[PDB]
Amino acid sequence: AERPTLPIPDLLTTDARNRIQLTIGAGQSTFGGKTATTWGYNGNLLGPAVKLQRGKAVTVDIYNQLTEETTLHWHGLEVPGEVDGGPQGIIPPGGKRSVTLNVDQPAATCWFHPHQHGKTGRQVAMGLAGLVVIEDDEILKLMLPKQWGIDDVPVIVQDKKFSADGQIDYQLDVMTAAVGWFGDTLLTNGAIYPQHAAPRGWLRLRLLNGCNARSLNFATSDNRPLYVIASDGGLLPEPVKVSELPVLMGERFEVLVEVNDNKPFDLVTLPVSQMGMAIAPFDKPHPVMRIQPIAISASGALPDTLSSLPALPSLEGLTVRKLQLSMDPMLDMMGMQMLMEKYGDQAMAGMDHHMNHGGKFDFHHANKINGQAFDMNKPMFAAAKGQYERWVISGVGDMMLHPFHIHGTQFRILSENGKPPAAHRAGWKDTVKVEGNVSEVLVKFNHDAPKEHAYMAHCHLLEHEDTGMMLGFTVG
Ligand SMILES: [Cu+2]
Ligand SMILES: [Cu+2]
Ligand SMILES: [Cu+2]
Ligand SMILES: [Cu+2]
Repeated sequence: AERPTLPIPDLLTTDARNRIQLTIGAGQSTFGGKTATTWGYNGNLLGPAVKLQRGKAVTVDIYNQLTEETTLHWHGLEVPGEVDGGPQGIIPPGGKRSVTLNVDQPAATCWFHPHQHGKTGRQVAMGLAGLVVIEDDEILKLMLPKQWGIDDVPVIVQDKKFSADGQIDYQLDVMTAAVGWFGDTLLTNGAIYPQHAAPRGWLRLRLLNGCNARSLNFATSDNRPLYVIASDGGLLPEPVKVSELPVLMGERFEVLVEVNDNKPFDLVTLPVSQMGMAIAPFDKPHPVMRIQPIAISASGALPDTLSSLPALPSLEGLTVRKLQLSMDPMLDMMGMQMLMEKYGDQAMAGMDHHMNHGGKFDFHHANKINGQAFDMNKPMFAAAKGQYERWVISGVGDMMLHPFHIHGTQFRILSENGKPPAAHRAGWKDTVKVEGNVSEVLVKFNHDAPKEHAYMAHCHLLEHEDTGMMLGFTVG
């Protein structure tokens, strides 16, 4: 049979009352011909792309039609804590919450997802994620590929696994609390190995790693390069040519790739050096989508310059914050042992060369920052507003992968896991790799966040977050 076409999320803008309506609900999807219960925003799975303009406010009405509580966070958007949608931003089942977003950051591809306390991994795994397209006056002048669903397309890449009855097989247990929830099936905007018909010339892909725990590494099947034009928080100063593009959980990159007549190619993901993630079929390059060239000229450009990136400022005298990530050694050892017993040596491929003892020993609070599993009631510190700070995040002490995300900002990486950042990671980022080593970022918070609606800082390996690897902080 033919490949399904790549689903394209609807690009949503405000009504005359300046409102966007998002309904959160459950329905059915089909994978490999089997029905599964799934959750979506304005539909059964995944979500729309909300279009925002810098300097304009919009109001979002969010209707929770689930039978459990949820929250809605705008990952990558710089907004006050009151509308950030972290764990404190509860929307009761059957209820509605509205937020007004005053967009004040450069053009970028952001996304939105639940942030329910202790349950974010399950709610994302069940289907909830959407996109945010921010535009500003600067990016349209570049004449990039811009026809949504034709030469400008979002690519949300996620793994799942399913039980024999067809349902999503999600569990937060001792194994996944240590190494993450991952599966054997790869979805691309919700579809298994779709094709996308693209015109001849440049194709813009807005890539999102929407996996709970799996890192990805994009490349093309015939080794044509990818031209990175933007990261999490917006355009790079100029395109950066790469042959492969690692993408951590929750990160976005936009790339341009050439489309030539008569030569279809796949976007693929290459095996990564992360525990658990190279089990067949991920032990080999895995297709993500087929690009099918169409003999119609694409009008988009790849300009030599994209934007102006300001210099880093002097670092002397800035507040330095230490964030020590950690995992309880016993539950790290027990979850890694369960991974190895289940899959054997292949669970470490590509890597470098039972009774109840009480609540003190519960894996649900085994992962921590600065010695503390996430306490919704006690922000760990008060950060300055309108001030640059240097945050130092260490994963020394274990070897798991921790893509560390800070709400309320787009930062600059100074050191990524002990090395200067790669050029395409040197611009605006909301995520930094921490793995066995130390990262340092330069952050500034432009908006307030009070104790009652604090900003989160956390590992974006969702099962780590849900079992304590998160802190709250206030601003202002
Ligand atoms: Cu976020
Ligand atoms: Cu996030
Ligand atoms: Cu982590
Ligand atoms: Cu978050």
